Amino acid sequence: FNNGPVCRGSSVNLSTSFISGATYEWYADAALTILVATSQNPTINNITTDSTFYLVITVNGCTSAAGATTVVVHPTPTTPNVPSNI
Amino acid sequence: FNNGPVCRGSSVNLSTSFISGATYEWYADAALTILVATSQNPTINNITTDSTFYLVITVNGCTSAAGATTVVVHPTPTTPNVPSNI
Repeated sequence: FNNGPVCRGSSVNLSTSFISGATYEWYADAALTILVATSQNPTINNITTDSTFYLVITVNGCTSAAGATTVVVHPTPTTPNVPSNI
Repeated sequence: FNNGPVCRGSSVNLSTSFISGATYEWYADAALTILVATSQNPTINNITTDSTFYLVITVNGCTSAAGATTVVVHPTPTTPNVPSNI
């Protein structure tokens, strides 16, 4: 689970349930090659574009299929309307 | 894992996963000669240049190969543009 829409440049508090006997590993890559965190509820910083995360749980030596979420970054609001030169 | 880019002169909150039965040792030297901390999540102060840290875990008397991270210090921002003498 993500922390809702993320304003561009901000942070994500990712979260999972607690599994006894588990080691948690988080990956940026779907191929599980790029590791971003090793904790139950990591914080990922500077998210500017939509990006996904993969979660692998190792329990008593065996590994689960990666779970996953999607972090959606709100749109950049409209440039405001200001009068012509004075 | 480091705490992101570190503004020159500031601090780093280093972190690792938790290992039952482990003693944690952190080293500044790659040769594991200079010891900076003995804790799971130490704070290292006054980092001014890019510098690396090595992590050794001792479990039930046996020692792991050191893991490692890199602390990258942001650039010093540009000196601002101010008008000529008035």
